[PDB]
Amino acid sequence: MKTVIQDTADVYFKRKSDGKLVFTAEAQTASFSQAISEEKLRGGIGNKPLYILKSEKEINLTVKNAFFDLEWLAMTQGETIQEETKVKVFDREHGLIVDDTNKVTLKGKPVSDVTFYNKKGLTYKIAVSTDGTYTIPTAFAAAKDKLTAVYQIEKVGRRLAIKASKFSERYEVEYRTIAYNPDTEEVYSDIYIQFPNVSPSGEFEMSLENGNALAPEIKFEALADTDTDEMAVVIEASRDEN
Amino acid sequence: MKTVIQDTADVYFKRKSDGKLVFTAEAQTASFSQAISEEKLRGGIGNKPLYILKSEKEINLTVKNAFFDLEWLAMTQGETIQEETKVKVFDREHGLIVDDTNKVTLKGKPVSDVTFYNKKGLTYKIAVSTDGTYTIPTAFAAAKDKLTAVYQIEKVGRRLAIKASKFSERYEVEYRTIAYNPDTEEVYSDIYIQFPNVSPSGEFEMSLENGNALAPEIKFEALADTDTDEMAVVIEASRDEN
Amino acid sequence: MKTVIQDTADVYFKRKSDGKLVFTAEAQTASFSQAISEEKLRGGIGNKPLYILKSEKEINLTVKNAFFDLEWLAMTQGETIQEETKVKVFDREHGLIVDDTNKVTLKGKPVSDVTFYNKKGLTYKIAVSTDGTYTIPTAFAAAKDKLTAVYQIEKVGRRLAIKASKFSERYEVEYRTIAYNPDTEEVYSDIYIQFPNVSPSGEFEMSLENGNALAPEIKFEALADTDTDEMAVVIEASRDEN
Amino acid sequence: MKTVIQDTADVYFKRKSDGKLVFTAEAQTASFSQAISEEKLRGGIGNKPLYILKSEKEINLTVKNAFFDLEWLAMTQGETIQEETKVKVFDREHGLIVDDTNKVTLKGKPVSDVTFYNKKGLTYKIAVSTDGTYTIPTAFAAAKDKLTAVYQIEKVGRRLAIKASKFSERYEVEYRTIAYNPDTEEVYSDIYIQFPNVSPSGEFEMSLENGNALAPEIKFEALADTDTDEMAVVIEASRDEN
Amino acid sequence: MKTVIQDTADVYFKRKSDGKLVFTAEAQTASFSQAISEEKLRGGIGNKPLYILKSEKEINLTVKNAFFDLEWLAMTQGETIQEETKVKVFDREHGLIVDDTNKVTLKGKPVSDVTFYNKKGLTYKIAVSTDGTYTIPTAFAAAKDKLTAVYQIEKVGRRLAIKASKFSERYEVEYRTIAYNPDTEEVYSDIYIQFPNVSPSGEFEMSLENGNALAPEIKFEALADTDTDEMAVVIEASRDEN
Amino acid sequence: MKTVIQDTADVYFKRKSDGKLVFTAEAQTASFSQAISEEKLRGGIGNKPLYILKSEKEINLTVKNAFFDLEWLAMTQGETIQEETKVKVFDREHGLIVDDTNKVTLKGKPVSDVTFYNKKGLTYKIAVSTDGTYTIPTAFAAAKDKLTAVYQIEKVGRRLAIKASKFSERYEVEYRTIAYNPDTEEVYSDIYIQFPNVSPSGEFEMSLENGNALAPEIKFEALADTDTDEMAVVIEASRDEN
Amino acid sequence: TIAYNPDTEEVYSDIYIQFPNVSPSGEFEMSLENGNALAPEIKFEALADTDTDEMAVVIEASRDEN
Amino acid sequence: TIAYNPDTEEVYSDIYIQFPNVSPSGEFEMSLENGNALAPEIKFEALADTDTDEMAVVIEASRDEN
Repeated sequence: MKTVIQDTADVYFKRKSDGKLVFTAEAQTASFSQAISEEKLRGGIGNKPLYILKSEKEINLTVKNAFFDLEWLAMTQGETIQEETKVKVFDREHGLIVDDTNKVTLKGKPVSDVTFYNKKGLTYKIAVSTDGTYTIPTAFAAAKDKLTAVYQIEKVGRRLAIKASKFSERYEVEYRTIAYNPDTEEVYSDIYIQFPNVSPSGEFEMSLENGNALAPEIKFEALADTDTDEMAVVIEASRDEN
Repeated sequence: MKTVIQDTADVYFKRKSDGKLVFTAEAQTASFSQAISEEKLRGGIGNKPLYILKSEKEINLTVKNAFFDLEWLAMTQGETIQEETKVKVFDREHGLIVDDTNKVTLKGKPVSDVTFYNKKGLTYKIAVSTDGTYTIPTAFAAAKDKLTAVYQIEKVGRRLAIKASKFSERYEVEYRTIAYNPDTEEVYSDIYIQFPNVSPSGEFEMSLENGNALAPEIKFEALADTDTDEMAVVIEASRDEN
Repeated sequence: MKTVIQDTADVYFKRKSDGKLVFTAEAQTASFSQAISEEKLRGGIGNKPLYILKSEKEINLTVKNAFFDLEWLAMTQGETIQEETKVKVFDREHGLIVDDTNKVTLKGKPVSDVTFYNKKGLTYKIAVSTDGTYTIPTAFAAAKDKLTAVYQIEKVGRRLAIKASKFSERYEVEYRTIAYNPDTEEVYSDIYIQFPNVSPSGEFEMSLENGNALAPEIKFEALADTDTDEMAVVIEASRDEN
Repeated sequence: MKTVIQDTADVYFKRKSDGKLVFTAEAQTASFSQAISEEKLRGGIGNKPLYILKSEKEINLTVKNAFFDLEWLAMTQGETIQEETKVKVFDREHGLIVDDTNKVTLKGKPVSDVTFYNKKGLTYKIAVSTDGTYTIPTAFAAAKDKLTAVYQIEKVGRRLAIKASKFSERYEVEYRTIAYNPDTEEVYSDIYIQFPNVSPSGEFEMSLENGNALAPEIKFEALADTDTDEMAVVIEASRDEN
Repeated sequence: MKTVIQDTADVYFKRKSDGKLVFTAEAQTASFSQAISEEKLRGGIGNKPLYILKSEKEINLTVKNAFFDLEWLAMTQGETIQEETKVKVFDREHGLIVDDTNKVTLKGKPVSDVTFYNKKGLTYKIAVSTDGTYTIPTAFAAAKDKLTAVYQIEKVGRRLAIKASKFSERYEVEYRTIAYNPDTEEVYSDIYIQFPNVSPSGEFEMSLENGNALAPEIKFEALADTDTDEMAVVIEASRDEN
Repeated sequence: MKTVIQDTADVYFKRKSDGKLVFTAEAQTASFSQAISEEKLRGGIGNKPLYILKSEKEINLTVKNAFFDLEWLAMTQGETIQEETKVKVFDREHGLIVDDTNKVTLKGKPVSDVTFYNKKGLTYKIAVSTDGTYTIPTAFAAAKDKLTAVYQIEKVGRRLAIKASKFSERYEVEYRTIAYNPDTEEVYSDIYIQFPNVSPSGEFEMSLENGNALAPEIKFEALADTDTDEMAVVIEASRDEN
Repeated sequence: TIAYNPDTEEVYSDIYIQFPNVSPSGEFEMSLENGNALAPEIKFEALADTDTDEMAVVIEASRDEN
Repeated sequence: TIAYNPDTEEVYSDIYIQFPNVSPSGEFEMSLENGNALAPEIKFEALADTDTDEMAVVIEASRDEN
């Protein structure tokens, strides 16, 4: 039946090896496209077409979300997220006042050499202090000087590694959307588009800009199923025949 | 007569071997274009053009609709829609509360393993249970813990399959529109454009965006009729001579 | 004299073989352009230009109209328009009610097997009956079910055929515009641009969009005259010298 | 001195063969540009540039006017305007009423066959009657039937012919513009950019569109002078020293 | 130190051969850019990047001013401005009334043939009259016929010549701008960017359009110093340490 | 966990050889991107995709700041800032009034020849006066007429040099951003994208335009780590598990 | 084949080239490549006719003389 | 021909190459094609001078020493 589609899709990804299931229900774009190669075989007196050679049917997918998820990076890289891993990150503490006896005391737990910045913009790299007390030179600051310290600390959290020779697995994807009724103006059916053998594409981009909410985007390439030789299945199951 | 056209076309497609007929009366664009290859033959002292070699008269068609219809994808793929087919789709259930004995009861009909999601985005893939009771570990959730279950269910509906080796048949297309009278401002005639041997083009794209009504689009390539060697026929039958 | 041009041109095409004359006076654009090939000879100590080789003067024309005219398509195709030809077109009938005895009666005169559409987009192809009464199965509709019928009818009108091996003949084009007098703001003269040997170009496009008035457009290529070796003649005739 | 230029240039062209002089003072754009070819000679260890090779100094000009002149087309084509020449142009008469005896009387002086157009856009090509009375068939029109006649007439005016193998000769061009004084806001000098030896360029385009005032444009290519080997002489002559 | 730059730069050019110094303090854009060529050397199993080859470090400069200087054109051409040179330019005067005895008296100092223009755009090229009285033919004008005369006069001014085989020598360039303080909102420092060996680029363009103030633009290519192998030097000098 | 990112990233760079640490906390853009090379291996009857070859995983970075830092230019060039260096720059003095005895006295400390500019843009280069008194010729200026002097002075400050055969060395970059909770609208975690082994790209551009604040931009290319073969490490440590 | 008329762009005549005694040449090649449409090719060697001693006859027959 | 100066970018010298006893070679070709400007070409064979036994002399004359 001729129906109206005015919404986006809810997307489900599944991994073929172990069945790891991811889903997104706050998408902003879900699209797929098909392209083939055509050529004309000609001859005779007139240069008139005699045959058409068609081959290389190819299908691509693109999904663009509204929130951020590390699992999307996982699918793109074909890696795994290690939970509760210890990591070493940078930290900044600014506003330390040099005392009368040119001693500065840190309020954090450094792991590497501390670097101090004076108001003019010069650097001084000292090693870690046991009591966290540093004898700053008089040529750097004298008294009532606000200085800044940049040191590495230790943190625990999730971790994902992007290796130089690790690629992606094969997945099974499905979009779901709804189709309305032009006459009655009420939901008529549910439309499911299923791809049974896809490969995540290795090209992605992440761009952080001030005042802009990040919308990550992922791409896939659809391949023919190993036995049924399908590439995609479109289903328009209705809401009264279930 | 010099007339004014200010509307789009109603489109009719007919399959050759079978005779299956599809019509669209809510179109948004119907266009056709012609291209031709030209070359000049030069010579003599002045190096002046002497002859023009012309060949390769090619015609293309494009139709863009306002509603969605699966038969358009059927024409593009050269396949058939199988009514009332059983299919496996995904479903989501929100708000399951883990009870005192750490047990969650499902109100659906899963077919595969049920995957559970806690509020911190962690997964637990339990196999299907008979009664529909699942013992969620204490390390996963506690009393009054909303969870999520993603399971596969069964539905029935129309199914269309896209394969890697099946292509399109040959069709017969016709546009119909109306032409007005500049002097009297009333409908003067009906204009019919008939293509008797076309081939659907395998290139298409379907993009679902939030808040945007989908307008599907299809393309064809026109070929010369095998008997009459016609590529298209334009008719401007009047509304007084019928 | 230095004059002002602020208008389009009335165009007068005319075939050479027979003298068939077509004229348009509601044009929207009339343009012509000239191109030429240049090259430089170099040599000596310094690599200085020593000669400019000029050749291949070419002229093209473009006309864009405000009304639709089948004779323009005839001119592009170099083909004639047959008058009062019998043609077989499509027609649609909506709202046929299935009676108590599942009989549907058509009000038209089908010339091929009718196709019926129910409210759920299902088709039923039945050969044309004598009285125009058809027995719709109860599995299709029972009673008070609006149905749609698509059948072919016969009409009388003009007909133009586009063939795969038919090309255009030669014409003689001429524009005409008026030039104003900057000092006195009155029509000073008439400007005629005459091309005596042109060839219509087969590239054309017809796009029908809802809410948009069609503006057809045609192109020509100008060639040198056989004897006088002219390509175009510009004439400015004053309105006092006649 | 540092001055402000905020105007266009009055342009003067002069033919070298005979001294024929054309000027335009209602110009709209006057520009000239210089291009040159450079390359680097490298070598040794490190692949560092050891030399720069420069050659091919070229200069181009462009002038765009506000009025229309046949003289500019004459410069581009290197032809001559043969004033007061007899020409054969088209004309059209609307409203000829066919009288009772089916006769139409023309009020013009045809030279070729008259073509009649009826209300439905059908043609009738009659030869030239002496008295100017034509017998229109009953199958074409009846009493009180406004018809239209298209015929060729004779006029006199200036004729410019564009040829397939005729090119342009050399010229001498000069711009003129004024410069202001940023301190006193008064004219300080006059800039006279002079090109001793240029060549008109064959590229040309005329486009007539409804409601648009035509602005013709011409392009030149500057060449080195025969003896002094100059290509342009920028002069800034003050108006308090002449 | 982290500062804010929100202005252009005063620009200074100095010639190497003789030390001629030019400066611009009303600039509108001063920019420089660096480009380099990079390649990857790969090999082994896995095709991994094993080395990076980088070379051809190149630097370019661009300056755009707000006033007009002939010295900029001299700099680009590598030539010299010759002060107080006699030149022959065009002049024109409107409204010469032809008297009763068809004599027109010029009020200028012609050097070449005087060309007369009537109100109908026709020319008459008369030689130079000793007294300055010209006998205009009665077939050209009559009593009270305002005419136009175009003739060449003599003036004195600065002359710059552009030749086909002369290029630019080497220069030394410097930009100067100021850098503010984010905290105190006061000027903090002066930024000097010095290029010690540049070559002016021969590409330039000068376009004069009505109502548009001309902004000339010049480009340079920076080259390594012959002994220090420096391409540019950036100096950030404070206003308290001088 | 599905989170919202709406901010930029604080960026930290560290030099590998000596540990010199730079940071920016007023950034405007921090992005990284991944690219990969894919190819399809086909064969057999049907020309079907039989294998996919993937290699050349490449990662790039781009940072765009809001303030100016000479250290960024040093990082791109792989050079060092030699603070407190003596430099020779240009200076300008306006309003020098020529006295009765055509003597002009400077108020600065010239190092090289002083160049004088009169009101008509004429130059006069004189050597350095011991006392600072110059005898301006009466042919240049007479009295109560203001002149301009351009001379070189000496200053002290930082100095970064750019050479033709010095490139950048390897660094270690890290971003930091915060993520929000869609339900509670509170900060949930911190994201630390870490690149262990990058290479600065020697392609920058500085453009100073009037009334436009400058935002410098730097680029990097990430390389695989020598032992772990990682290219980047996305970390999403939380703010309640820490 | 057909020959066109440069002045009027209409088929002027038909051109027939007849060889009355040829011998097929045994050299031939058949190459099957994926994605490539095969175009077979054959060669002949022309010999003089036994009696008339002709080797080939070129005929141009106009479309108005039949 | 002329020879430049890598340092000063100005013309430095004139290079003269002198052959005192040559024989023009009889091989030549002249081809006229539409749209192609003809560039004729000639060849010689250099022979030893009858008394000095020189086949060629290369002279590099400066523009300041003449």
